[PDB]
Amino acid sequence: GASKLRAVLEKLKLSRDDISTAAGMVKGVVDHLLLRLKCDSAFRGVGLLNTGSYYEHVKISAPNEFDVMFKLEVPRIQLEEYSNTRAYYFVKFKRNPKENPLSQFLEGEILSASKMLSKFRKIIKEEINDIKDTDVIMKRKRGGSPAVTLLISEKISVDITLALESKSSWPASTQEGLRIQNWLSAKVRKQLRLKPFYLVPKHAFQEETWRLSFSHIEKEILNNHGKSKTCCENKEEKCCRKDCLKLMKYLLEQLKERFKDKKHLDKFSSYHVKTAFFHVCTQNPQDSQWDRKDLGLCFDNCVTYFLQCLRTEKLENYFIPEFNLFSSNLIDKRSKEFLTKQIEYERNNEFPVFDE
Ligand SMILES: O=C(O)Cc1csc(Nc2ccc(F)cc2)n1
Ligand SMILES: O=C(O)Cc1csc(Nc2ccc(F)cc2)n1
Ligand SMILES: [Zn+2]
Repeated sequence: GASKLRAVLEKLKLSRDDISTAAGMVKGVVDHLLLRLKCDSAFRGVGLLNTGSYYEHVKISAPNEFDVMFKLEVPRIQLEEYSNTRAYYFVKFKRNPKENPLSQFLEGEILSASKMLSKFRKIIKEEINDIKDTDVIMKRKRGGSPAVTLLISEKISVDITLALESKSSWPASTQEGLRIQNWLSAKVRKQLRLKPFYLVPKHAFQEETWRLSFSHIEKEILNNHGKSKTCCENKEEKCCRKDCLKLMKYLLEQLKERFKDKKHLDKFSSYHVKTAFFHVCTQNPQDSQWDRKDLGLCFDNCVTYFLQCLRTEKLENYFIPEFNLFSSNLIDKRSKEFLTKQIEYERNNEFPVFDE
């Protein structure tokens, strides 16, 4: 029963001190990079974005892998959507009132992600080989985001993403997103959409496009997650929302590990499970629908909705509802069918993947 789930959560806590030590290694190298980056013309306004739920600027994505986002204030943003994709954009600047720090990165009117990315890499790689006395090595993956993957003395991998910050109103494609009004309130949705949004270098084939990112809002709604403002602040108001997301992420990690002989699940990520989880929070807005005592039922709610998304081949980005993370363009039909069969078996047999 749910004792099996509570036992899984207890076992995960046993790794708590290890990944808090590794993150202490990440925080030291990232801070070292930020000081170098700020000395550069284009990057003087570079900073650490708040994306982690346990360490302020260091996000845990999976065992021993960390995500970090470097934000750069960029005024006078002008967005042009790339070919109805809803999430990808060309970046232009509001017509010249003197020249911007990023002038070096233009191609005609468009801000070149590859130009900007190349200088980001160079400055960081300088601080990998200028201080070759430290155990860090740098891999470069395909997509522009993550831009740089540092390996710290091996076993500790950290992805570093550059993110443009825009303080402008969110783009039209987000107008019907962030459907939190019945859960976190209209007042909160208004406040959240007054915050900046972010753009990361990413291509859709390849162009000089940027993709929207809302990692800071995601962190804020996960940490301040109750209909009650005092959810999880006292013994009378303990919900299981965070634990359900933890278990869903762990479920997917464990299945991918077991299906490593063929790797049919490599296109699925913790972002898919987190997005599905936010939809289930919208579906079940009351804290009484997440009572600690109901961990088993609540996890079943989360899994059942994830299964529905797989079977219908539809998982809307929580901020951009017309952006389908499960479209056949992104994940082929056979992979979604394959994951459906495995999750369906696990749900129908009380999750034996969690057995000891
Ligand atoms: O048996 C209980 O304690 C109550 C209950 C109701 S539904 C449910 N689901 C459930 C899901 C996964 C699991 F590994 C174990 C249980 N648990
Ligand atoms: O969101 C992340 O940082 C990681 C991740 C994994 S899959 C994915 N797709 C995605 C697509 C459009 C979008 F606007 C936001 C996200 N993003
Ligand atoms: Zn809570």
